[PDB]
Amino acid sequence: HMCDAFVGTWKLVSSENFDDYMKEVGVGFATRKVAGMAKPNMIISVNGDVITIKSESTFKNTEISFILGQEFDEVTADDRKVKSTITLDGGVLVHVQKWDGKSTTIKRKREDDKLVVECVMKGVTSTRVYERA
Ligand SMILES: Cc1ccc(O[C@@H](CCCCOc2ccc(Cl)cc2)C(=O)O)cc1
Repeated sequence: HMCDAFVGTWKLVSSENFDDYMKEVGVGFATRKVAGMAKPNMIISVNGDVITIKSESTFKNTEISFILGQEFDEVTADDRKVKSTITLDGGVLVHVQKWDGKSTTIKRKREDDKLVVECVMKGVTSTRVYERA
């Protein structure tokens, strides 16, 4: 029942500062423009210990499955090859991606009827808000 309140189908309804986050990450111009336009559907499900998070959009359909605390290899939507570890900290899913001596952290939290996604790369934060689909 560890992630019950995350499970479901969610749709992006707002984004703030995502271009700057993507610049900080190293995303190039064309990908920033097209990916920044995307309005993804996030689908979260749990089966036993395995959590699956799908992101479906006009830009790319991606999917990760993982066990909390157990590192995995992830190809991101911008084609970074990263090592990822996702944990639960105080009811917040904390997703750290490592690559090329760099790190970014993505936090996902339930707040009221929303799922809030906070993306941090050094001093830059982007906040993306999802609501139930
Ligand atoms: C097509 C797409 C565009 C933006 C996305 O935002 C991520 C927020 C979490 C960031 C994950 O890693 C990145 C970093 C940069 C880009 Cl351009 C896409 C994903 C989200 O909303 O789940 C997802 C998908």
